[PDB]
Amino acid sequence: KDRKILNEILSNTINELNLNDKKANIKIKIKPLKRKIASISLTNKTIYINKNILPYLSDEEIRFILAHELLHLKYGKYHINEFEEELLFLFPNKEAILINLINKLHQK
Amino acid sequence: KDRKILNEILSNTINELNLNDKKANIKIKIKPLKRKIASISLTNKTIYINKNILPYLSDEEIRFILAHELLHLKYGKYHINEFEEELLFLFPNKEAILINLINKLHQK
Amino acid sequence: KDRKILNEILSNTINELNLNDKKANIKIKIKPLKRKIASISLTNKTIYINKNILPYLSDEEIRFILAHELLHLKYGKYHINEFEEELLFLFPNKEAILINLINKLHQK
Amino acid sequence: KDRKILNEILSNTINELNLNDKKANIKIKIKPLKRKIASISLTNKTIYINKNILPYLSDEEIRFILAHELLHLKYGKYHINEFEEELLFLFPNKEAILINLINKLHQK
Ligand code: NA
Ligand code: NA
Ligand code: NA
Ligand code: NA
Ligand SMILES: [Zn+2]
Ligand SMILES: [Zn+2]
Ligand SMILES: [Zn+2]
Ligand SMILES: [Zn+2]
Repeated sequence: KDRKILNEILSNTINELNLNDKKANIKIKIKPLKRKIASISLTNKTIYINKNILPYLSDEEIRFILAHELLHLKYGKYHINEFEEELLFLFPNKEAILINLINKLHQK
Repeated sequence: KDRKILNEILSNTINELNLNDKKANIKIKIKPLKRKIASISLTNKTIYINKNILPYLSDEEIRFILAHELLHLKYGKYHINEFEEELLFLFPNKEAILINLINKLHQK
Repeated sequence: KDRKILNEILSNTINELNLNDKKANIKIKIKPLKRKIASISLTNKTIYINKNILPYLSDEEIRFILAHELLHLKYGKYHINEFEEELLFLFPNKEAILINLINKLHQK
Repeated sequence: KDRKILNEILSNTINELNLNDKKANIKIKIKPLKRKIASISLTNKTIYINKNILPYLSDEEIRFILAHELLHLKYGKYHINEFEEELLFLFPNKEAILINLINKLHQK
């Protein structure tokens, strides 16, 4: 079957969120995943949808899954591993936001 | 202090996601919250930001928090409680999406 | 088929965690669930496992699912709804723990 | 101050869950953490509690945090990275359990 409908979801969701030139050039690819629905690969600059889940997802479900992944991509940052001497990309979460807040209160 | 900057985040994030007329008319209000950063009240048609957290959040943090809440609002649905004889609004999550999939496989 | 093996998991997991007399008297019941694997009903004092998921779960999976639910039951508390004039049971989470911390810093 | 009360929580929580000889020999250490409350290090065989959070946590909070981490440790497994030619430890979650279920339905 065709994945023409999938590249259209990706593109109009990329535009909606207003992704910067670097994060905006991301392709979509159907591949079997061991333990997730979707997965972002920053080295490949692609998002993978689980080959086995996609045939059962509704249009609304796919649109939500993708917009949710890409939102976390949009507000993610790069950090230095130091020990591994490697660049590491970290996605945001409420625990990270709240721990940092309290941490900053304790520097005072 | 002024919350003029907060209503501007809300409005341009509402437009970005393309919220329908009903979900789009949502106001923002600073109020103390017992156990959350933000909280949507569908009867009041307002989103509350924790009075105590907001002074420490960055512009990027607020933009992400709000866009995350509103995304879950956008793809949420109403369901009948039956027992309580009341309307109930349910937000999406990966467990709900995957349980329904398997459930649908078992009707066959 | 028999659910004799299921009541044995429940009982030895209840004992392991050391649940108090009130929370300890909880029965287990196989029932179809709309959007979850397991679900605790405090009025019925029972835990429901999704009829459609259970045939595919391993022994280790069931043991983990149950121990995870019962742990959140063990450290949960009752709170007054005030508006609804009803008792409400709230399960713990990292957001609830961290929001309360910061809230307590702002009373000073 | 003393961390004698912390090693007592760890030990009786290790015994309660019935951790196997390998996972059971785990020490506890107070250290500042960038974005988490607690963190398990399998190479160091230690659990770290955030230096800045711990002074504000209640006895019940600490007991729950630790029992929650150690439960996910207990039902975690090792997997081969293949590409990195390294051993990787993976903690359980409902998405991993449900994705695997559907994946197994598609091998048929
Ligand atoms: Na655009
Ligand atoms: Na618009
Ligand atoms: Na006992
Ligand atoms: Na023991
Ligand atoms: Zn999220
Ligand atoms: Zn979410
Ligand atoms: Zn949990
Ligand atoms: Zn968990």
